[PDB]
Amino acid sequence: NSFSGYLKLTDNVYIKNADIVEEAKKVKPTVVVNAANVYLKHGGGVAGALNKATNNAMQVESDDYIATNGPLKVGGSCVLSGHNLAKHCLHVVGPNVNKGEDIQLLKSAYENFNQHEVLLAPLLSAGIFGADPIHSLRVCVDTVRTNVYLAVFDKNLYDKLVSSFLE
Ligand SMILES: CNC(=O)c1cc2c(N[C@H](c3ccc4c(c3)S(=O)(=O)CCC4)C(C)C)ncnc2[nH]1
Repeated sequence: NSFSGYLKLTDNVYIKNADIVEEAKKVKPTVVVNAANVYLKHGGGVAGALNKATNNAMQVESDDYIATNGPLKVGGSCVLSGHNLAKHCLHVVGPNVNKGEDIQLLKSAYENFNQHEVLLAPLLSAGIFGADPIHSLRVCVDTVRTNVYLAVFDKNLYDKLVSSFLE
């Protein structure tokens, strides 16, 4: 968990302008969070990038999990192997507001992080999931009580988030 170059926002929330895939390779954290969907189909975005970095081993493991346990619920999670990226991957489903899912489930989604002492994570429900990224950061700060290192792969969004938080 040798995270470097993060800006500490609160006692337990740190943030960096970085690609989560590159952070996972450098740090090899105990837990990396995936921004998953309920069927664990890692077809693009953050989930697609993490799967590609495991040379599709994450997708094969995920399909086997789904066959045995069924889909996740929005706001839920499951712990699977981290493969070459981390000891474990915590697949968390945040709401996709562009598909009509309830923004209130973003609190339930971040609550899953509290079962792990230290995590490397993306900003849940941001990008094409349609949530307001400044609201996502506020929910993270208000809900996560363990140590979370957020990697946001966009300098423009990183600067807006830091400015909004320090207001
Ligand atoms: C090669 N790496 C990547 O493509 C990559 C993208 C990437 C990344 N993207 C951010 C992001 C955060 C949350 C979600 C999305 C996107 S999504 O559009 O995939 C839908 C799921 C939720 C945006 C906002 C900057 N944050 C952190 N490391 C990264 N790595």
